[PDB]
Amino acid sequence: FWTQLMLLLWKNFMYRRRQPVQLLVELLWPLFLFFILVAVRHSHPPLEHHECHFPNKPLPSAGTVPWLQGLICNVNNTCFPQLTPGEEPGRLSNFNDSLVSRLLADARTVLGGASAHRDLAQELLALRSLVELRALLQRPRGTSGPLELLSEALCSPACSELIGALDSHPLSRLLWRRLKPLILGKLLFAPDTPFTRKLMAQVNRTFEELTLLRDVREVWEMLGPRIFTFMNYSWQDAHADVGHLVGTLGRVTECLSLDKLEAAPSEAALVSRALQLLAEHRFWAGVVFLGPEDSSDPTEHPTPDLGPGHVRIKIRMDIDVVTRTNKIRDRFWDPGPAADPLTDLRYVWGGFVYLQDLVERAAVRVLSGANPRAGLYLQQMPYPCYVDDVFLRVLSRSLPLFLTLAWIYSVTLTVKAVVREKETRLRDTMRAMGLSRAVLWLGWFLSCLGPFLLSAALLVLVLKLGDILPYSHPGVVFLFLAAFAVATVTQSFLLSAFFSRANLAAACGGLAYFSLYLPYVLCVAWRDRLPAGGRVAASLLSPVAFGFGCESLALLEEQGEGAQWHNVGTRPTADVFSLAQVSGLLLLDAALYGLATWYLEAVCPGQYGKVLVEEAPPGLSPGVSVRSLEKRFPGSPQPALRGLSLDFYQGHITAFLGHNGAGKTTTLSILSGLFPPSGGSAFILGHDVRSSMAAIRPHLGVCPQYNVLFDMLTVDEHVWFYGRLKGLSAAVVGPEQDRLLQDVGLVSKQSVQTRHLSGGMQRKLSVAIAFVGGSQVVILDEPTAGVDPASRRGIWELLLKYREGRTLILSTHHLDEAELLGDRVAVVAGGRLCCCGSPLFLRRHLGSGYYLTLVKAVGTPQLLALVQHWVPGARLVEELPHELVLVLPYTGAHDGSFATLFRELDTRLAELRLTGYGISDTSLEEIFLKVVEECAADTDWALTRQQLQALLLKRFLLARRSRRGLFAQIVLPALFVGLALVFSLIVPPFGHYPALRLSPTMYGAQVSFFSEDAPGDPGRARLLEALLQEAGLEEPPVQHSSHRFSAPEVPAEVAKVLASGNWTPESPSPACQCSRPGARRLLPDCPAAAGGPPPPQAVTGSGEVVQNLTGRNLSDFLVKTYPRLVRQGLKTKKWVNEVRYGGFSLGGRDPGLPSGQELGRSVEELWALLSPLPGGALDRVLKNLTAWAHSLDAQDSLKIWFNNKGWHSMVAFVNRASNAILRAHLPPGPARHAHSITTLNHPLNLTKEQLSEGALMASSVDVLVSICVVFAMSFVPASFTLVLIEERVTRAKHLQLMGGLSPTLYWLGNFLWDMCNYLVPACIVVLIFLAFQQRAYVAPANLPALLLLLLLYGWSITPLMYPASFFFSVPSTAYVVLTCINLFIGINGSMATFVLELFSDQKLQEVSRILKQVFLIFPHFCLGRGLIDMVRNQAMADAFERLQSPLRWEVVGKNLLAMVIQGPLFLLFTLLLQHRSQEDVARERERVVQGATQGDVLVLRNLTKVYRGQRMPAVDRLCLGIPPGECFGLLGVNGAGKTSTFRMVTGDTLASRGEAVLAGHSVAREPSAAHLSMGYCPQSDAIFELLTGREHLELLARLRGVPEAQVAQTAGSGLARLGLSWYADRPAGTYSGGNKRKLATALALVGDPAVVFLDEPTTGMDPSARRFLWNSLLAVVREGRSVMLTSHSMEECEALCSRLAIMVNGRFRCLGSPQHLKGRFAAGHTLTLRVPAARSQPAAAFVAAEFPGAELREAHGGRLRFQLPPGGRCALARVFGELAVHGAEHGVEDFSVSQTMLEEVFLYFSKD
Ligand SMILES: *[C@@H]1O[C@H](CO)[C@@H](O[C@@H]2O[C@H](CO)[C@@H](O[C@@H]3O[C@H](CO)[C@@H](O)[C@H](O[C@@H]4O[C@H](CO)[C@@H](O)[C@H](O)[C@@H]4O)[C@@H]3O)[C@H](O)[C@H]2NC(C)=O)[C@H](O)[C@H]1NC(C)=O
Ligand SMILES: *[C@@H]1O[C@H](CO)[C@@H](O[C@@H]2O[C@H](CO)[C@@H](O[C@@H]3O[C@H](CO)[C@@H](O)[C@H](O)[C@@H]3O)[C@H](O)[C@H]2NC(C)=O)[C@H](O)[C@H]1NC(C)=O
Ligand SMILES: *[C@@H]1O[C@H](CO)[C@@H](O[C@@H]2O[C@H](CO)[C@@H](O[C@@H]3O[C@H](CO)[C@@H](O)[C@H](O)[C@@H]3O)[C@H](O)[C@H]2NC(C)=O)[C@H](O)[C@H]1NC(C)=O
Ligand SMILES: Nc1ncnc2c1ncn2[C@@H]1O[C@H](COP(=O)(O)OP(=O)(O)OP(O)(O)=S)[C@@H](O)[C@H]1O
Ligand SMILES: Nc1ncnc2c1ncn2[C@@H]1O[C@H](COP(=O)(O)OP(=O)(O)OP(O)(O)=S)[C@@H](O)[C@H]1O
Ligand SMILES: *[C@@H]1O[C@H](CO)[C@@H](O)[C@H](O)[C@H]1NC(C)=O
Ligand SMILES: *[C@@H]1O[C@H](CO)[C@@H](O)[C@H](O)[C@H]1NC(C)=O
Ligand SMILES: *[C@@H]1O[C@H](CO)[C@@H](O)[C@H](O)[C@H]1NC(C)=O
Repeated sequence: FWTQLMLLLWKNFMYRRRQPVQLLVELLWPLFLFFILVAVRHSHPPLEHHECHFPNKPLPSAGTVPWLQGLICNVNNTCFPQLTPGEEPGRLSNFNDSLVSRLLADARTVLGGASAHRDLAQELLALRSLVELRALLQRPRGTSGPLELLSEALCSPACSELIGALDSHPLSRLLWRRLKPLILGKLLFAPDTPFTRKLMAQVNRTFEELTLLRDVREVWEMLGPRIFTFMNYSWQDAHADVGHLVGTLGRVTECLSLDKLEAAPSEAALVSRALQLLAEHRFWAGVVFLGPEDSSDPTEHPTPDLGPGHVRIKIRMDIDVVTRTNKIRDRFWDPGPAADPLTDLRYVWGGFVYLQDLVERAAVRVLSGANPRAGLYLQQMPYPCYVDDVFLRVLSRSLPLFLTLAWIYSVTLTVKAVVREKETRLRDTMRAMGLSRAVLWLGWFLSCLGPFLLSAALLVLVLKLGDILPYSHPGVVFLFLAAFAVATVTQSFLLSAFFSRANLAAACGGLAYFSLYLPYVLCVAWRDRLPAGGRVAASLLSPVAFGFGCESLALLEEQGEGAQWHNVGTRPTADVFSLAQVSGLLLLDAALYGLATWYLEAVCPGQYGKVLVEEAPPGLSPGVSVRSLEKRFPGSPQPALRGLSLDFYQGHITAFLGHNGAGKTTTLSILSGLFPPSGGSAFILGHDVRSSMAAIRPHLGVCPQYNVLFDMLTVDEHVWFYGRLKGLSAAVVGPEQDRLLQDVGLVSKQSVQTRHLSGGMQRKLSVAIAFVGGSQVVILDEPTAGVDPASRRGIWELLLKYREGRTLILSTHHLDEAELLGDRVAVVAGGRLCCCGSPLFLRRHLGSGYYLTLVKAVGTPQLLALVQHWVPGARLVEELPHELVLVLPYTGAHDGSFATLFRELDTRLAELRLTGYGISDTSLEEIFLKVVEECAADTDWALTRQQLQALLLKRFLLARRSRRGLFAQIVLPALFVGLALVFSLIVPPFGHYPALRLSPTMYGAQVSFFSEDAPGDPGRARLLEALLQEAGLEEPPVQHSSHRFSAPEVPAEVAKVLASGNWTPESPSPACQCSRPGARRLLPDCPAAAGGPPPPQAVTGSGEVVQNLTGRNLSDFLVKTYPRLVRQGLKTKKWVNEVRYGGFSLGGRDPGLPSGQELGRSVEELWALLSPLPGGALDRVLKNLTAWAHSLDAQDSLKIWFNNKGWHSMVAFVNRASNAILRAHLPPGPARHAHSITTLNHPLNLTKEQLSEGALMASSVDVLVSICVVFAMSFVPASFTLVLIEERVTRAKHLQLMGGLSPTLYWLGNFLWDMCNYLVPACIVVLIFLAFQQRAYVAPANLPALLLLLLLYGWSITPLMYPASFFFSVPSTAYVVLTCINLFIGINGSMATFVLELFSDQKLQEVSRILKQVFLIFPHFCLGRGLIDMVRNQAMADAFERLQSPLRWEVVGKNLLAMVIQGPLFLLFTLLLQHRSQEDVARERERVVQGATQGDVLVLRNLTKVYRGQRMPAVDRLCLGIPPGECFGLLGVNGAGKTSTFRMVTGDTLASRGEAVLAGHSVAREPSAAHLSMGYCPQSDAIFELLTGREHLELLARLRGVPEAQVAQTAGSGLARLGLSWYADRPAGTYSGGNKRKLATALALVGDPAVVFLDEPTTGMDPSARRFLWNSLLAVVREGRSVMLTSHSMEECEALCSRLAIMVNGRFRCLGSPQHLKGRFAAGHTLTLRVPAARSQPAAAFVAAEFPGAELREAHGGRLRFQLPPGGRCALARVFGELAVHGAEHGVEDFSVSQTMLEEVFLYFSKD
């Protein structure tokens, strides 16, 4: 058991040792992909980012100075790792050290002190703020722009000049980019009803209040000169500085739109005016005050409540500035704060929130009827520290793909090797020698699995070294890769168990290896949709399981601890498989694959997809015995093998004799261990083979018919393997090897150590191998099945050298080989034992005896009396004239009695007029036919015009016969797209911008804040209560108090930690969380169970959670608690639903001075004094100053926290806050439900310049239809090339070439035909498009472009694939391959270009236009993308002007021109490819050389052919002279060179040396003239299957030139000459064997060629048809036309052909007429002697002495034949008595004489 496994492993390794290239490829190819992956990883390393806090952004409702401070200071949005002052619950303003704030505070306290007084100089002098202001005023420029000075202070042609000055600094250029649209904008409102007029007046009041500096200016200019004239460092500097500041402020006010507010009557006019302003770049925003009572709201409810009181608003702006409003959350989650002002924070610089706040404030002021106050601020939540790395998701989604791409190659090699050893049956013989399937399959396991576990280790090493998977231990990953390798090996064997062909299985198994990877890709995208349980079901496929384990590997890799011994059995997340449980599924799937193979091998088993007896030897010992053995196949009800009672004896070479199909191979195989005997017994050597099992194998050796040799194994290795397996010991295998080696004499050939280098001789080695075990019994099967006659001598000699002591049973089909070797013969026919006996005993048991024929140049009774005188018995069977056959009596035949007859005949020969007597022995050929037949009975330009017409006719008749094939290949693709048009009538979603109802409820269930700070005010209570009302909570405020505690319990384990620390809520309460430790990386931050430890009170309303976080550290709480909400949804990482989005905090501390009443009192006192103006401008200014002083208090404020990862979070909560304020200021009752505000978002239409880019988004569904059109139209040309491939595979194409047809005209006819075929689908497609009214297609300008595209695409694509006919030798496979190639090129190119154009965010990828201009050199890409450009061009024109043409040569014109250029060159290429190629014997040999005979039709002259690599000519130095009026004959054994001679003479194959002339026409000089008068009929039956034979005949006649009227009669005569009457109307495909041959012969005969060539005309043909062939050829030769014919039927040549030539090794031997040959050498008699002594000297000595001629013919130990001088003058009677005496003189049992037999001519054939 172990030795068999060792031998199998040694063989499997010996295969691989020989090839040093496939091993290198399989070792290096998998590593290249991972080196590429290592390079990619080295390209993009991860980046680490720390914590950062964001500053505060104030809204205009809070104020104007802080709002400007936020506009300029907070542009950069720089992170601050430390806490910012704005986040503290008390502080609401960040800038405390700002110069402006210091100036304001100092001024307020100075006026307060002055009002208290009425010392002032002392208070004012000690002020740093005044000194700083003076220094800032005294600045000699030094700044790029005034914005720099403004920043330093805080933290019209003149206007254009100021902008140009600002252009100097790019950083300030961004500031002006943010400022210019709002400064110079044109606000608009489509409704102009008086209510909207009131609203816009309220809004305009803000800008009117902003326009109050000019009044202070003019009071300055009218009070300046008064003081200047009154009084005339302090004075001179002060006056100049005040004047300069006033002038600068006035210059700033010069660039003011002032009345930016404008109105429009309608929405359409609104859009038009906005577009015009955008063209002028003067547009900022547009507003629409749509009324709910109008109810004209697209895709939204008309109104929530009936009647007025509800305000619905739409703010439309430029698309480039407002965020796209199609989707809510990003499609790929990112590990970042999502806070970059340029890319994601668009509303801050866009201005949407500013205008929303202004409009909401105006609306609440109008509706409520009161004056609310609420300073709104915007604050960004802080974010933990993280690491940005895109590479880990790349591994999560891409690692399985690279592994499968690396391991496809080994699966291909394994499947090809298994199917190779399966197809050639080299494995099937190993079962007979004893080896069982288990050993072979275990050898396959342990041998194929080798390279997999040598590549897995290298991959693991590369993974660890290349930093792709660091911080992990290689053992755990190896224990997974090895499981995958086992699973894929079993899968490869399962695939190998499907097919029975080598190349097909090798190419197809690699397809099913990849096709099972698709479900993983299809299910990873639908991660949430699939249930948990179905994942295990989908994990049955091995790559799916590998991917599902690889996601867990990557997920554990993120957390800093890769696959390691600590966490092998731990699930990283609730619904991801642990790395351990994946291996179990992989091994279970491998076992399932093994069981599937085990079952599948059982579906088709077994199939390799008269009582006259003599039993009496001198020693009776039945070493082998078969008794009543019978076997029945289920397919045939009659048994395959019937009763076989034949016995065997040791030492006798018993031979089976029977025709093919008699059950000989089955009977031989039953005795061996390959099939079960159905019944009876098969006792061998005394113990049955089934029972004896391996005990009988060492004494039995079997060699079957098919050759059993392993190609790569050397000469000696075969004997080594085949001796070791039988159980032979190690020391003597050397000797048995040497014995068989010299017995065949291959010692020197053992040095080269090759097995596939030597050919033909291998059968000798295969026969010898059967004797390696010294077996007592040997069962050979056809030892001479397919070897040449030159080598059968060695097989005969060895099989007779091993004849003594070893029973040998062989099976031969030839009748000759049943007498030379067989000691007994058993006749089998139809699976039954017809006859048995011995060769000598069989011959004697006939009714007739010994034949003596008497020819005539007197009277039978005189001869009868003379014969009766010498021998009494005389049977007279034949008495016809000219021959007198006498039957000598075998019963009582005597050597002397027959002798005396010839003695008297010679003396009386003259007067008897016999002139020769013929003695004939009873031949064994006819008795075999006699008994079997008896046994069977017992059981029972003018030429061109006719030339083009025929080619079209042949193709036309092809379509008529096959209409189902034409319909599917042509009509079905056209109807494929047609049904799609109706099914694709759904609305196309492409990216259009709908209107989104911006509200907080759209996001969904969430957690919200209602923290309160400084609640000591009755007014704040109303707002706090109102905030809860909108959230859906219980209306009464005391409900929370009624609920009392509404919080979860504190965890017990955290209580000890809290007690350990101080846990003051304000100061840092909890402990720090985990972070990046330097050597490790973490994506999130993992805290303890104590982050803001006590669960804050939570109340649930209507799908919402509200949390009371008052007096608690908010920043630390948010930072600590953030990752816990996210980690629930990090499993899929596609659409992450955060839980907290936004929250409110009611600030109560005011930044400015709380007491502004004293400032107002001081202002009023100043107004009363100082002579107030009667006009009242100064009084107006001071009244507004007092109003500002009252507004300085800012009694209540509010702050809003928002999460930036939610795009529309800001606006929704601003809307919620404004609605809450409106509810709060409205008194309680039903009025609260009546009043509400709704806000929306809808971007404007695309501008023309923006249309030029957005048209790309407009393509939409067009891509889907274009792909279907390309797919449908990519079918037909493969069907076009199908028929051409079929014609080229058969020789019928060469028949057409040999005819009058020229290949170029044939190609042209094919081109016209298949264009005529292709034209119909184009029209069908056009009418289908026109029927359903596609706007892009039905346009009068577009239609000609589409028609030209379709017609030209058909016209040029066809010549691409005609050259592919030569490459592919099979029709069906080429069809699929070329269709897939067309689909590949077209779809891939079109999709790649279309995607590249869409996503041209970076202009570097836009340069692909030159790549497309390269792609115009390819013809199939032109059709695909060309249709895409057609639809868009009309789409733009439908909106560019209504709200140029495809015929012009830029959209599809380039494609058309280039592809028409491509058209003819491929036809030229294939046409060039078609023409790419550029003593009797001695007397006749000299005659041709000396002179040429004009009568000779065919004259060969020194013809020679040399195949490459053979080094010996197939035909060498061949020359012949053939007279015209006779019929020739050529003879030779298979392999002599007949077919090569016919091909060079005919012209199919090039001639290496020499030329032939036909009818005075040289082949090289003018082949076409020679082609006219020749008719060729090879062995191959070159006909068109689909057409009927008659159509073939009319077609060839039309090529021949028969007049059209007589064509039918010519066809009738041509068919009637060779039957075919019943098969005339039947297609050539459905013909029997002989019918095709006779049809081909008739086709060669039709047209009456001058010379007709026939290669093997008769091969298994009925005698009647061959007789018709005789008659036809006799008539032809009567007419005077030469017929060259070659066949192996020797009786045919003698009867008809005038001359016969026999050829060996390409050289003639006789070259004479049959009658000359029959007399020159084939005359005389040959004595046949049987000698058991095996001594040549005793037999040769007496024959040579008695007869002068001592030539030896057919010398063998079994039987010896002799040659003696022919035509002996002495009587033949001399030998008979001489034989009688010399049988005693020298050892000879019996003899026979061969004198002028019918077989004498046959014996002549064999020897020469
Ligand atoms: C609400 O919770 C907040 C959580 O951040 C907390 O913020 C802390 O604010 C204080 C300053 O008021 C800072 O405390 C730091 O504590 C660490 C302890 O590890 C000290 O090392 C650190 O000293 C410096 O820290 C720098 C950056 O960490 C470092 O580069 C220097 O070399 C030096 O070591 C500070 O003293 C810190 O900003 C915040 N961290 C904490 C948790 O202390 C708030 O105090 C809390 N609410 C309030 C307003 O009290
Ligand atoms: C949100 O949480 C705050 C936590 O301060 C709640 O305010 C507190 O509510 C309780 C009644 O449930 C009151 O406590 C009172 O404290 C004073 C001493 O300051 C004591 O003399 C009283 O007998 C009473 O215990 C008070 O309203 C307030 N306590 C404070 C200032 O801490 C608030 O009620 C929660 N939200 C809602 C709407 O329930
Ligand atoms: C800006 O783009 C909008 C996109 O909706 C254009 O509105 C659409 O314009 C078409 C005319 O081109 C109109 O279609 C009408 O639709 C109603 C049903 O809503 C139908 O009953 C009418 O018979 C007509 O087909 C309509 O104004 C509107 N169509 C819609 C809402 O689907 C708008 O014209 C563009 N404006 C400019 C000047 O760019
Ligand atoms: N695969 C098969 N193997 C053996 N016998 C078969 C097979 N298929 C059919 N038969 C039966 O075998 C009989 C026909 O003769 P076979 O036994 O096939 O001849 P054979 O032994 O192949 O002939 P030769 O001349 O020895 S190669 C009929 O009973 C068939 O139904
Ligand atoms: N596949 C092959 N086709 C043609 N010739 C071959 C082939 N293989 C070897 N030969 C050479 O051709 C000669 C043997 O075949 P030929 O005698 O030319 O033809 P043939 O065997 O009589 O042809 P048939 O009757 O069609 S099998 C020797 O020179 C061979 O070496
Ligand atoms: C500075 O201190 C606190 C910080 O918020 C602030 O309330 C106060 O008004 C500031 N002082 C001034 C007026 O600059
Ligand atoms: C809006 O304000 C401007 C001043 O900026 C004023 O000229 C104009 O008349 C106002 N329009 C309305 C509708 O009040
Ligand atoms: C502010 O000025 C406006 C004029 O623009 C005046 O109508 C209004 O009464 C003033 N408001 C107060 C209260 O100062």
